[PDB]
Amino acid sequence: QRIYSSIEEIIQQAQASEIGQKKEFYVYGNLVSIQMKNKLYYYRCTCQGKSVLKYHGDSFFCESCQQFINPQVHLMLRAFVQDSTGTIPVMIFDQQSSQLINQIDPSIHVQEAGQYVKNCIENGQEEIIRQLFSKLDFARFIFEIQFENKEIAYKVLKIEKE
Ligand SMILES: [Zn+2]
Repeated sequence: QRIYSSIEEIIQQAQASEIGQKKEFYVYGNLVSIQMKNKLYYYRCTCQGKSVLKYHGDSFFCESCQQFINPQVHLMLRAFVQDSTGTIPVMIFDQQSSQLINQIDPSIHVQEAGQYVKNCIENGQEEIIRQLFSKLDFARFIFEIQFENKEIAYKVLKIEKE
């Protein structure tokens, strides 16, 4: 059976941990404030590399597989997760970001969520995306969350709306 943990507890286990350490928890609560200040989307390679340089003339070079490639556009979101007991900043990556977008606008397939966001933002439709992110404000989910010493960074591994 699944055992949930309060944000309060997670934070204190985090404070009391060594550098390389990582732990996963199941959390219940809501999403607050998807952040629109930073770059929402990034170019990624099929080699699981985020390290992708954009060259002139529609070229992209992957630092990992060390070659020019044709990248995908992936969502990387930063938000706050909040239960009755606490609040934390988390990073949500493409599988889960895309899943959220798709869940508010099911016309947008997970596969294309990043591109959708990029095309809107870069062509004067940022508002349309702000709107989108707002409808998630205070929506409740069950998350699987992971922390790690580096600061303590928290990442969403999994999301389910219930
Ligand atoms: Zn690569």
